Amino acid sequence: CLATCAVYGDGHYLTFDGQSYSFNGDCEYTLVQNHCGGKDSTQDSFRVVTENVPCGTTGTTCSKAIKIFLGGFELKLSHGKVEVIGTDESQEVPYTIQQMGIYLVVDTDIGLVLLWDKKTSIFINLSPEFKGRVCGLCGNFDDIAVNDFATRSRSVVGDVLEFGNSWKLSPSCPDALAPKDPCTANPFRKSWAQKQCSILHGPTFAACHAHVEPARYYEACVNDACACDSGGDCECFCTAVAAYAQACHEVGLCVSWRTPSICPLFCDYYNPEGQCEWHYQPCGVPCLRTCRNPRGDCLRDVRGLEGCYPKCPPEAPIFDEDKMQCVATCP
Amino acid sequence: CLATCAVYGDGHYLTFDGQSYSFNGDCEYTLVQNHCGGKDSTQDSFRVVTENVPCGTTGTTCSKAIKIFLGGFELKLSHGKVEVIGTDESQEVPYTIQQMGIYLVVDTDIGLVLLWDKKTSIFINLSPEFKGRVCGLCGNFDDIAVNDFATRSRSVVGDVLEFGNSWKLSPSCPDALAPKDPCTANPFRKSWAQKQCSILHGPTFAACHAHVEPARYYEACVNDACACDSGGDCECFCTAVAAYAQACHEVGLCVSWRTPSICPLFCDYYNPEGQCEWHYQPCGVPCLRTCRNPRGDCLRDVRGLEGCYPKCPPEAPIFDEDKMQCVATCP
Ligand SMILES: [Ca+2]
Ligand SMILES: [Ca+2]
Repeated sequence: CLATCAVYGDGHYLTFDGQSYSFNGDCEYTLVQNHCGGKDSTQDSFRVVTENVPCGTTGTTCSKAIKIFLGGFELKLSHGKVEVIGTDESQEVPYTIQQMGIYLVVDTDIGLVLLWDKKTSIFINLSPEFKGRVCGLCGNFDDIAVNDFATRSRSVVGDVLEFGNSWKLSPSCPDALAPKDPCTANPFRKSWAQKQCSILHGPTFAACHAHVEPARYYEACVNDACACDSGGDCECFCTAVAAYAQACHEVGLCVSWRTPSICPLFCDYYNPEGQCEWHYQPCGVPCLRTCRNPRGDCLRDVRGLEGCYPKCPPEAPIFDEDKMQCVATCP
Repeated sequence: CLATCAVYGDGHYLTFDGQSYSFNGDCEYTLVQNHCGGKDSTQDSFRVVTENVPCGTTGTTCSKAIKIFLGGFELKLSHGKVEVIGTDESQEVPYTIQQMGIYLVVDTDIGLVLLWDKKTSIFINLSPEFKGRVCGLCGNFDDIAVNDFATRSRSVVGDVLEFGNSWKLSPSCPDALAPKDPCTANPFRKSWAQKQCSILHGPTFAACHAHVEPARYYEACVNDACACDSGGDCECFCTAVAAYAQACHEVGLCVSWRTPSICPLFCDYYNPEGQCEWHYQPCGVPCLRTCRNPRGDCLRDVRGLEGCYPKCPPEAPIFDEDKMQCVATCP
């Protein structure tokens, strides 16, 4: 299969091999890099970087915008939209923008796909052909967890703070420091945080409990809820729960955890007047007939997307994907 | 028409005549009382009381449960459910429980109807025949705003704190004090609070701006968002916005303010598998054919309810109102 590097919440990271760590810093860092040391192995260089800003009062940092550089093309992901800056007249545009469920998906011919929740999280999937050829925060794709702490010089350092700060992009940006305990800083929020995050240990995720241990995700939920004290704590809780749900869906199990009282969705909003063709799919539709993807072609490469999806009627089965309405014929 | 006494948020009150004031207290208080001084004017006594608990750290108090006493019948409204305690074998049950939209509606033959949002708010509508015969926090229904501060002894006192504390139900409960400024107490939340509550001054409520001045509601939204720092600030903001929306709907204007990113609803959750018969009605359906209310009878006495409503198909047009599904025939 394809390994996944996941970044979400307040500095929560998961390497391709499987190593997990927490690191926060008000700077710009590189997640995945190509051709480390300038070794152009007959492949175009691709680089993914992230920008972190201090959110909250404890000192935690959360991702704000993501910049993608590949083949001379620069893309900006901020405020829930895509902005193109670096344009190359020659060659051909290698990225395709597609909105599926609640995630923004970008596909590249080189084999790199990214999933964006448009608020804080980001998921990276890499083709197996790039094994042992990438460097960055996600670590080398050598399937070895212990040696994922290379500090930009092919040297493993046990200090997670030093490893994280070695990949900073701005030389003038300040060095990171050891974070404090958000729950200790804000004791009065601990009860509400525990009550909200107890759903992870509830019967809803009983099936996924055996496959994936939720202790780390539960701790992340508690810490984020404790720290998300600057407004919109519901967003922090929903992002943590959605990250755990996506992790569960990656294995293959499907869980329908969303309720009208817990992180609700408004699929009916997109429904046109007098018609109802939108529903919430927890597993997600495998393949949908669109103008860009006809009925014959499905392209079910990525699985694990959730959100509102249009259920076109037997008449006009193909979805426009541009006007947000079922169309009889795609031009 | 019928005057409305509205209680919502952190001690926000609106008298029947129109007087507005703010008062918070960790005690039990009587909203509307009947037969003041024991004057049984050939009418059964009805009494509505509320219980307030300290929510947050600033010191603000919000309603938790509501108890209704009338004709020897006692009802409890807590945890989003109705519990019956006082049961009278003789006579007949005078209250009917009906769930419409997002509000819980109780109807009485005497002419008293209450709307409950199940979280913090409560709306009281009184028949004009009870003019000048009721006492309590809502004040006498004499259509005079200046003399609404009777301190349980037919004496008007300019001290709002004294007027509020004169109606306490527990003699041993402590006296209330002057509240502080939540935004001053929590300065870092002011920017987010203002950004969220700025929707009131936006173009969405332009039509209602002329009829109703939103300055008081804007201040209430800002104060509640500043004080709602113990978790679930989104609930506080949504309750304030919904209170303003109900106030707008009382005049007659209809506003569709809910968006998937601002206080969303999950009407699709109640939809059975393979069927879609639920939609969000901002104005609210005037009358719906139910088992208790057939097609011939509409009973459009109360207007201004919003939430998810079932749109039954031409087949099985009457709604069950008990099994949450359209039924062909009501037994
Ligand atoms: Ca490694
Ligand atoms: Ca009066």
